[PDB]
Amino acid sequence: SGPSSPSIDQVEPYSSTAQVQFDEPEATVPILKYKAEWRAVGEEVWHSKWYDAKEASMEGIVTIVGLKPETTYAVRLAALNGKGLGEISAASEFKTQPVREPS
Repeated sequence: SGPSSPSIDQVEPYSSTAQVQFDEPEATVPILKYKAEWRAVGEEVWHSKWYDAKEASMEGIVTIVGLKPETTYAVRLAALNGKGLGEISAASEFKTQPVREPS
């Protein structure tokens, strides 16, 4: 039905973006895409975005954009292969930074 769920291992949050690093088992039927979902504290609906697997594979990374500064988000990830979208990962969380002081 799909590949195993990624494991989120490190999130580097900025003010309106977050870099989400994960691990996923090596293809043995390659992973085609990843789908990230995130949701702010106080929200019910998850936002989502798709990411090409080849591009994400160099650093096992997806970048979430359009976030609010000083805001806590839950984030989770799923992988898609030829068989379909796999199980969503356990949620991780991060808090975006305030807008940085101009240099």
